[PDB]
Amino acid sequence: GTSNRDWWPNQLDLSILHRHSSLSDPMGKDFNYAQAFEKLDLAAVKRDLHALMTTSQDWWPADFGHYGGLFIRMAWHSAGTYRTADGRGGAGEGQQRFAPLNSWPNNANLDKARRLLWPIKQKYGRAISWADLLILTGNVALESMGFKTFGFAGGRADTWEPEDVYWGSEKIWLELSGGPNSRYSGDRQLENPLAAVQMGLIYVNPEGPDGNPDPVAAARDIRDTFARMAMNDEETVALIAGGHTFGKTHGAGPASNVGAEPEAAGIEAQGLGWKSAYRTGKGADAITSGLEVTWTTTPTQWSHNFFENLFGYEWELTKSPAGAHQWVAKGADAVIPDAFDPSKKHRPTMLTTDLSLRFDPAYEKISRRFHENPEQFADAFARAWFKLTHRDMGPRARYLGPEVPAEVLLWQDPIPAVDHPLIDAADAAELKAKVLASGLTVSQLVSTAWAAASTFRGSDKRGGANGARIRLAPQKDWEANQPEQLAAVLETLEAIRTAFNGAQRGGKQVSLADLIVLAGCAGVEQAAKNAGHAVTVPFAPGRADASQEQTDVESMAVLEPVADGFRNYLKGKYRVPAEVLLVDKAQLLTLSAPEMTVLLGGLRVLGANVGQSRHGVFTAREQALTNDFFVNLLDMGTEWKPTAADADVFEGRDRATGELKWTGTRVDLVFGSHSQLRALAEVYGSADAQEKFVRDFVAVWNKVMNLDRFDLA
Amino acid sequence: GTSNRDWWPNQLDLSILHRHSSLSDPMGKDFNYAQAFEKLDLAAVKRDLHALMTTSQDWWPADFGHYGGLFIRMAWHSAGTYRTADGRGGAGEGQQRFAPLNSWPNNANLDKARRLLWPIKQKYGRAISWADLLILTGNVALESMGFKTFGFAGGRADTWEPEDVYWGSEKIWLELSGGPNSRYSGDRQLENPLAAVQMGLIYVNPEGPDGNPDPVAAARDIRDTFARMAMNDEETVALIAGGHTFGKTHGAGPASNVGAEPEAAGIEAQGLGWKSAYRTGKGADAITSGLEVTWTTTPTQWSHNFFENLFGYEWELTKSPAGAHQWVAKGADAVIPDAFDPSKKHRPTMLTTDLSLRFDPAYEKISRRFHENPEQFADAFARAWFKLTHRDMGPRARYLGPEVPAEVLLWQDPIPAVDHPLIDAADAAELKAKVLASGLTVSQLVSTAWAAASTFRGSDKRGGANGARIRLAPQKDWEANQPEQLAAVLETLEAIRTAFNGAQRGGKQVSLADLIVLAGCAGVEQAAKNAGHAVTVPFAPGRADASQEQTDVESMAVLEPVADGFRNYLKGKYRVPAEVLLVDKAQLLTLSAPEMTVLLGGLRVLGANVGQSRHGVFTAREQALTNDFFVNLLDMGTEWKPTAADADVFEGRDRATGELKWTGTRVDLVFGSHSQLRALAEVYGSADAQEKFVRDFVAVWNKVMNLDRFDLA
Ligand code: HEM
Ligand code: HEM
Ligand SMILES: [Cl-]
Ligand SMILES: [Cl-]
Ligand code: NA
Ligand code: NA
Repeated sequence: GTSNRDWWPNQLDLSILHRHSSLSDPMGKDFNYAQAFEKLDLAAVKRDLHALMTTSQDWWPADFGHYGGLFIRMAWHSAGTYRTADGRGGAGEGQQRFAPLNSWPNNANLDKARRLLWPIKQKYGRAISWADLLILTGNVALESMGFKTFGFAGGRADTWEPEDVYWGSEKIWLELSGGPNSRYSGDRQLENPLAAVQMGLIYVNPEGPDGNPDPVAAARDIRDTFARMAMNDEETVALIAGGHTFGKTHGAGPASNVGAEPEAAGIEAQGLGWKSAYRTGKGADAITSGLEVTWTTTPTQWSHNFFENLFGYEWELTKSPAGAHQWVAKGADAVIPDAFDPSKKHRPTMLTTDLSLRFDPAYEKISRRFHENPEQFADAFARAWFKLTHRDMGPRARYLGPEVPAEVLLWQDPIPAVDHPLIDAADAAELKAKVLASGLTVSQLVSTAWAAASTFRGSDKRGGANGARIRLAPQKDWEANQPEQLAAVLETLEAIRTAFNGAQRGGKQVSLADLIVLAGCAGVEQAAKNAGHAVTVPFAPGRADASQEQTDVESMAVLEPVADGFRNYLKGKYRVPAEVLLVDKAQLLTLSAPEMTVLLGGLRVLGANVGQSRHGVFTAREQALTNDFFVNLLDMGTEWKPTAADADVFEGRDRATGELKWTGTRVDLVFGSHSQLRALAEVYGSADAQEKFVRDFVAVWNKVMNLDRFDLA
Repeated sequence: GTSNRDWWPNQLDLSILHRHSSLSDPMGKDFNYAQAFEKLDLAAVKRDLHALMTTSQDWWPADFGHYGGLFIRMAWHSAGTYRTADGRGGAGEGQQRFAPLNSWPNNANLDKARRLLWPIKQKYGRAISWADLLILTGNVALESMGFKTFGFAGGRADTWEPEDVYWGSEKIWLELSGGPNSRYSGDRQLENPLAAVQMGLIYVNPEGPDGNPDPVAAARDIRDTFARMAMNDEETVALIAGGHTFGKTHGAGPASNVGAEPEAAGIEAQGLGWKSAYRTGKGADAITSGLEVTWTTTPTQWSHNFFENLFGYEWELTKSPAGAHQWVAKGADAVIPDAFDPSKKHRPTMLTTDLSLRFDPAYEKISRRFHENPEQFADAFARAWFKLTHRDMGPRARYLGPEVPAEVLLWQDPIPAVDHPLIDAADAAELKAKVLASGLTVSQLVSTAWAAASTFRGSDKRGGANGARIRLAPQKDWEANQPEQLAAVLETLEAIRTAFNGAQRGGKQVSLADLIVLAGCAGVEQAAKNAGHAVTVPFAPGRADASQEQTDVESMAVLEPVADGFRNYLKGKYRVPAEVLLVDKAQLLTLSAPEMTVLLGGLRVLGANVGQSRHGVFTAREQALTNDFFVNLLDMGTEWKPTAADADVFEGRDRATGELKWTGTRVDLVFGSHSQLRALAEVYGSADAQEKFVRDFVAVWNKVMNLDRFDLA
C-alpha cells in the first residue's frame, strides 16, 4: 500500500501533534491517574514485589534464585533513554513496553522482566501504571538485596502509543559509526539530540567504542553520553559501579542462536522475543548481550566487592562464549558463584566499560574515593538512582505517595513554597492597570510573557514561567529573549511589584513570576481592545520566584530556544527545515495543529517577533489582536518568491502591480503551502472567524501560561 | 529519521483507527455542520458562484471566458474516486484538497479550480464546507450553461486530514500494467478494491488501455471501472457524454514543460502545482492532460452536439501537440471555437474513450438512443450526476437544504417513513421480557442483532440495521449470517411482533428492524445478568422496515462481510492477514482501537462466532458477559502454538502439563501479540476492570446499533 510518506517523503508530518488522543486511550476522558495512585496501597504492592523477587518461573528461571539484577537493569533501561537536549525518552511514560524500545537489542530479555510483572499489574489495575511499576520494581529489587534507596515518587501516567522520537537515521540495528547515516562526525562528535553511540543502545557499547576494547576511549563515550543524560562524573561512576554490584550478563553461546525481537516475532510468541535455540534457551544457557560477566562474590546482595575487584586485580582481554570482548582477572581464584550450579565457581570478570572507571584518570579518582569510603559510594548511588529514575517527572508538585524524599535537589529546578496570601481578582485588575499605565507596549508585554512561559517542554516537564527564571542566568541573556529589551521590561515590572507589595497589609505579595504572566495577559487584553474587542484573559496566581542558587545554569542551557517559530527566530543555519523545527517546538509545548496555527498567527500581529522583524507581520494594525495574518496570507492577489539574497526569506508582491506588500520566512509561508495547515488557516481567515480567532487565541495563550502549573493540577 | 514502520514494515497499523480526533479539528467540540448549513443562504452562494463562472483571473484565464467546464471536471474528480467495494473515496469528505488526491496526475490544475473558490469559501465560512462547495460549484456550472440539474443536498462535513485508503501498490505515478506491483492479473482482472486502471487516474486512460488507442478495448476498461463505482452502461454513457458536452482538454505543448505537483512544489507556490514553462504556462498555452480536444461547437452551453459530432463524422487518429493519441474529423469544416482567439476555429476532435461510446456495441445502442432523443440524454445525465455526486452521503435523512430531490431512488437503499407512535420505555421492557421468555438464547439474540447492525460502513454510510434488510435477499442468505439459524430467529421475533402490534391501540406498532435490535439488547442484558450484573442497554426506536422491492440486490452484494473478525469469520483464504482485515472492518464501523478491543472480547464470550466455533471463546461461562477473554488470553500459564493442520489456528496448552485449554485464530491472538493491542487487553483483563468492561461493552454495542441512525442526529 503506497502512502503519502512514500510519495512525498519530505512533506511535514503533523500527526506527531495529534498523538495521544482520546481515541487511542482506553481510560475514560475524566480518568485521573493521580487520584487512583493516591488511593493505592503502595506498601501492599511492595510486599508483592518482594515476594516476586524469589518466585522463579520456569519459562525464565531466576539467576541465583533472585530476579533483582534483571529488574534493576529493567528500571535503569526504562530511565536510560532520556536525552537532556529535548527531554525525550526516560521512564516517565512507560515507553519501554511499546515499539521501538520494546525491541531494541540493548533491551533483550527485558520483555521477560515485564511479563513477570503482569500478575502484579493485573492485581492492582489502574491504580498503578506500568510506568510507575517499572521504577518501583527496581527500587524493591535494590531494597530486597540490602540497599536502602533515597525514595520514590509515583505519578507517571501510562501512555497508549509510541512517542515520536528521533533516535537516529541508521537503517541497521547497532550500526557502527561512519556509515551513510552516521551519528558521528569530526572528532567523535555525536549529533544532537542523540545520547547513545549506536542505534538500539542505551548509552555506550559494553565492548568499547565501535567494538574496540579500549577502556580509555570507552570512558570518553561514557562521559559524553551520560552528560547528554544529565549526569556528571560522580553520578556516572556511582551508577555504573552501583548497578554492576548486582547480577550478571548473559552470553552462554553464539548470538546466532537468538531469534526475532518482539515486534518481529510470530503471533504465537504472545509479545515476547529473542527466543534462543541454544541449549535450554534460558537460565544457565541465557543469551542477552553476548557477554558473560558476573562482577561480585554476592550478586544478590549489596556489597563493596565491585571496587575491591576492579582495583584488586590486573585484567586480561578475553572472549565470552559468544565471541564478545571482555576481561578476566589475572591469576585469580574461582571466587564468583555460578547462577545455577552450586558446584561451579568462576574468576572475576569485567566489561571494557567497567575498566573505564579505573583507567580514565578522572573516573579513577572517584572510583578510588568510593573504594576507600564505601558510605560515600552508597549515598552517591542512592541519590543518582533517584535522579536517574525521576529526572523526567517534572516539578515536585507531580510527585505522589508516601515515599517522596523531602530533600529538595538542585536538579529538580525547585520552586519555593508560597507562604502568603495570593492576589485576588481585584488586585489583578489593579496590577494590569498599572502595567498598562507604565507605558510598556503590547509587543513588550506579550514578548516577555511568551519568553518566560514557552521554555516549558512536556517531554520532561521542565521549564515554564514558574520561578521567574527569565530574570536569572542564563535565561536573561538568551538571544531569543532579547536581553536588552528584556532588562528594561523587567526593571519596570519589578518597580510595579515593589510598589504593590509595599502597600499591602498582612503578608499579601505578588511574585515577579506571576506579574510577568499577568502583564502578558494585560498586553493581550489591550491588543483585543485595540481591535475593538472586549476580552478578559484568565489568570491564575500562585507562581513563586526561584533564586539563582536554585537554578543550575549548566542544566538550564538545554532549554535555550535556538529555533522558535512562534517568534520567527532561528539562532543559526540548521540542516532541518525551519517548519520542521516549528512542529517540533509545538510538540514540546503540547500544542495541537489548530493550537499552533492560532497561536502563531496571533503572536505575529502582536509584535512577538525577535528583533521587531516584519517577517510574517501581515497586518497594517500591529499590536491589535485580529485574524489579519490568515486573511492576508491566503490572499491570492499576492504572489510569493524567494529573495535573491536568502532563499529562506520570501517577498509577497501584488500580482497585478508588482508592488511589495510583505516579507515572510518558511515558518510563515508554510501555513499557505502545506495542505493541512492551509486548511486550518482557512478557518481562521474566513469572514465569520474574527471572534473565533480571538477566543481560540486567548485559550491557547492561557494554556501556554499554565503549562507548568502542576500546583493547580 | 528511522521509524517503527521502517523497522517492522509488516506490523499492524492502528493509527487508521485514531484519525479525525478532536485534536486535529479546528472547530469546537460542539460544532454542528448541519446546523450551520441549514442557516446558509444557499441562493446567495449560488448567485456568487454564477458570477464567478465568467470572472476570469489572470493567473488562470478562463477558457472561452467561462470556468464551467473546469468546475464540472473538478466536481466529477471529487466524486469519481468512489469504490463500491469498500465505499471509500467519493466527494463526501472533500478529500480532493488533501494528499494524495490533491496531487494525483489526473487532478492536475484542479488546484487552480479550488483556488478560484477561496473568495466564496471565505465569505460564507463554516456555513458551507469545502466538500459541499465543490459539488455545488459543479451544479452551478451546469445550471449557468443551460442544464437543468436533478437537485442538490448539503451536509458533507469537512474533514481535516487525509483518509487512509489503499489506492494501489505501484511506486510510480501512472505506471502501466504488468509491472512488479501490477493491479491487473489473469484476463485483465483489476484487484479489489481498486476502481481505476493506473495509479493516479480517476477511472481509465484517455488514450486507451495502457496507452493503446483502440476504442473497442478502451470500452472494456470503462465498463469495468464505472461498474466498480456503481454505475451501469446507461449511467456511464450519460455521464461521459454529458461531461464532454462542456469545455476542453489541455495539451498545448510537451508535458516535460510541467513541473512539480502540489505536494512536491516549493513553499512559494502556496499550495498550487504543475507550474508550466511552456509559453505563458496558462490559458491558450495550458497543459493538463497532454490532450488537445474540444468536443462541441458551444463549449459553454448545454447542447446535443457531442453525439451529433460523434455519429456525424468519421474519425482519424492523430497526435496532440504534446504527443498524445486523439482523434480528429478531417472531413469537417472548422466549426469548433478557439478558447482565446476569436479569429481561429478548429475541426471536431474526440478522445479514444469518447469513441468507445460509438464503437462498443452495447454503448452504441445507448448512445444512439441519446443522440436521437436528447431529452432522454438530459434526464439520464441529470440523474446520473446526482447519483455520482451523492452516492457516498448515506441515508436521505442526512440530506440538507432547499434543493433535495423529492423522488426516492432505489440506489439510496431507502427506508419508509414512520407514520405511527413509537414504543416507549415500558413497551421496550415488555418486549425484552417477551423475547427472553421465547427461549431465544443470548447467542442467538446477540448474533442476529450483530449481523443486522454491522453491515454499516462509515466510508459511504451504507448499511446498518435500519430497514430490517437482514430478512430480505441477499442478506438473509449470506453465509456469515447463518441463514438457517437466522430464519428461525426471525420467525420467532416476527411472531412476537405480530402479537405485540395486534394488542395495541392508537396506531402504536414496533418495526421488525427495531425489534431485532431490541432483542439484541435483551440478549446483552441477560448476559450481564448471567454474570451477576443488572444493567440496562440503551435502545432508540424509530427504525422502519424496507421491502424487497425497495432493495437492489446487486448493489447490496458489496456489503456482504467476507471477513468479520468480530464473528471470527473468514469466507475464504486471502492474501491479507486476518488481523489486518479486522482493523479494516473496525475502521469501517468507525471504532477506535479500545472500542474494537472491548467489543471483540465481549462478543467472543457471548457466542457471536459463526458456526459456534470455540476459537477465541476463552471462558467456562459462555453467554455470560465477563472479561474472561482478556484474563484468559493474558494468562502466562498458557503456551500457544500453531496447529500442524492449519498455521492460522493456534492451540493454547497449560505450560506445565501440556493439557489443551483453548484454540484461537490470528484475530484472537493478535490481542496478546501486538504491543498496543496487548496494552489495551491488559486494561480490560485487570482485576479492577469488571465494571469498566461491562460499561464499555454496553456503550460500544449501542454505538454499533445506532451507526445508521441519522434520523436521530
Ligand atoms: C556504561 C554504562 C553501562 C553499560 C555499558 C552496561 C552494560 C551492561 C550489559 C552489557 C549488561 C548485560 C546484559 C545481559 O547480557 O543480560 C548489563 C547488565 C546489568 N547492568 Fe549494566 N551497563 C551500564 C550501566 C548500568 C547502570 C547505570 C546500571 C544501574 C544503575 C546497570 C545495572 C545493570 C544490572 C543490574 C545488570 C544485571 C542484569 C541481570 O542480572 O540480569 N548498568 N549492563
Ligand atoms: C471514461 C471516462 C472519462 C475520461 C477518460 C475522461 C477524460 C478527460 C480528460 C483527459 C480531460 C482533459 C483534462 C485536461 O487536459 O484539462 C477531461 C476533461 C473534462 N472531463 Fe472528462 N473524462 C471522463 C469522464 C468524465 C465525466 C464522467 C465527466 C463529468 C460528468 C467529465 C467531465 C469533463 C469536463 C467538463 C472536462 C473539461 C475540463 C475543462 O474544460 O477544463 N469527464 N476528461
Ligand atoms: Cl518519549
Ligand atoms: Cl476516503
Ligand atoms: Na521524556
Ligand atoms: Na467514501
